[PDB]
Amino acid sequence: FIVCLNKVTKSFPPLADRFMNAVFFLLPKVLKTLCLEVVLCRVEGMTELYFQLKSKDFVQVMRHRDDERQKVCLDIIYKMMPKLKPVELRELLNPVVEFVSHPSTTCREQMYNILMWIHDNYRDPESETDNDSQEIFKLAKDVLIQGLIDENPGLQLIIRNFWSHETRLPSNTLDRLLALNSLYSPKIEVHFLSLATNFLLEMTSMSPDYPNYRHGDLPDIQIKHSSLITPLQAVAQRDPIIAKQLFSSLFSGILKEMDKFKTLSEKNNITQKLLQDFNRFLNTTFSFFPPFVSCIQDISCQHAALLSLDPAAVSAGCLASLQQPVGIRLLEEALLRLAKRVRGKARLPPDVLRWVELLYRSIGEYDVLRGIFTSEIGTKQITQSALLAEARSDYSEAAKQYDEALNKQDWVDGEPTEAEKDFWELASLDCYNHLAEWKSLEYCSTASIDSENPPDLNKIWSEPFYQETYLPYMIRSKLKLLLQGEADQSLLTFIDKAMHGELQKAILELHYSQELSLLYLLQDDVDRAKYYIQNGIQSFMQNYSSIDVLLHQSRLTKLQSVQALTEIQEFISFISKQGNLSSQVPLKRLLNTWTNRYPDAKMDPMNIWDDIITNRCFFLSKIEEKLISSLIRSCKFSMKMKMID
Repeated sequence: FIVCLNKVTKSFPPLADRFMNAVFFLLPKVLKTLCLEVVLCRVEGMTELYFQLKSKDFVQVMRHRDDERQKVCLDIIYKMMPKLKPVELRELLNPVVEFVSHPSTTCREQMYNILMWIHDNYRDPESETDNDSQEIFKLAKDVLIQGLIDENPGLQLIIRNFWSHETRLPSNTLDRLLALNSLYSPKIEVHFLSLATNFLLEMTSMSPDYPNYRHGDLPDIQIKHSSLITPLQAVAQRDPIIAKQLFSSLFSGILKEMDKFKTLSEKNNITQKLLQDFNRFLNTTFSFFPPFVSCIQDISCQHAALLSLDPAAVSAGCLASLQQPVGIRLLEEALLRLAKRVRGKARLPPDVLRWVELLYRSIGEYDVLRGIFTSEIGTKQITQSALLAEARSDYSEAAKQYDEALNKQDWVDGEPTEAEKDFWELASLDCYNHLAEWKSLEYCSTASIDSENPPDLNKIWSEPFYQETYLPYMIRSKLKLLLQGEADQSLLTFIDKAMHGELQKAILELHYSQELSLLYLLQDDVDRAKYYIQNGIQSFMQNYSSIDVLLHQSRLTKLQSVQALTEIQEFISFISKQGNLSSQVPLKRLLNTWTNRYPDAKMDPMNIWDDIITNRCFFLSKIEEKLISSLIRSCKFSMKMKMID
């Protein structure tokens, strides 16, 4: 009877109250098809009073339908817009933001335009009547910007774009310049550079966009050819990535007029605000910085007060892949050219910028000490060890006693060393054993928490300030107690925290996966060893995003990565069918592998070449127990003798 009670609605004199019990008890009930009929019926029996019943069973079923036909219910809410309540808006605005990932895009044209109504209507003079209802206004603009681009219809773009235009962006230019930066920051999504271009080129600086063989381009090589080179720009720009050109090529065409006309006082206050918007990039897209083109373009402002601690071009600049000399450029001259006003910090990020590509440590070193420290005895004892290169001897004895003796001397330099050397020595405290592991190292790093062994402050240490840096150091010390017998430490603490931390901590820190592939050789399981290893190669793929002063960057990043990862894929690939096959029938086949492993040469560098010499010896022992013996002994005697001489 109701599916007929809809046809009389195709005309428009039904009473949505004469059958409101009906518009409800059928919603439970094919199930859904029946209900949707009754939804569209309610819309012309709508513009009424009371939402007590409807609101209870609406937001329940809106999300329930991945079905798109019974999703035009979204357009239907639009008549529920005028009849509105502040907090009742909050609970219901929750489905509309969700409607961004479903396939039909029919309701998006309403998902967003209802927010348009709820944006232009809620523009109050910031009366701030409700602290909760103001969460709407911001929560609304988040959909407005997450949806500006990325949808096949370019019209969703123009219609929104033209709406960040009509009464929003000011008809002024420089003012349309202040405002745009307020809009960019919230973006935690790539692109939008194209939006800078389209925004500022169409406008030009006037309501309009342009105000003015051998017979064609010779009479007018001026007025005609300017309006046309103009658009052929911005279009060729959303297609690729390198349009960074214009923005600096706009920031002067920004900076310049702000100089000969308007007072200095305000422009200073305005640009100090810019800092704040840029600091705000380093928190929202903080470590969401693969494009690099977002990062460099901004630090390339090249203005007087561009200095920021820039600790987020430290860590998230590591994702940026960009040796930036910006933090050094101001300290040279612009910032303070006129030990107190010397940058209480901005001198140290130049370290961790010539430190993240460990080459660098030598142009780091000379600038490290005698540069800024003033310990004299600590310098000439640590410096004169980098020259000896025998620091594994000369430095550690000329270093540990500064902390163990509690500054027995006057140590009038041990007091400024406190706010410093406590961190230089922290650099040295692992530097001392370049390698060799030892239980001395595993207690070196771990000694930064409680005196008794503290596993909580370890997992904690990833959370707060610092400490996270020496994270991988403690885990190389696995190697030495990976030689020993007691497989208790680390694994008992860390393979469990990876399960608890998988949702946020483990997989975000499981970038460093070579290690990963190594503990799996304790418990006889290859599959995940391979998985996490293959993610390993294909990440290192990306760190190969650097060819300028390559030879430092590369020699490091290549010469070891592709050297461990092979001597494992080899070991894995070989051991299964090959290992099983070889062990079972031919001893000689096993030898065959050895004369591929003797003429494997080493780069001048130490470390990993030295480092993989553990790999081959666990590859040995892990198969000496899964499986003649004299031959194996000879190989051990041999392989053992090479990596000693």
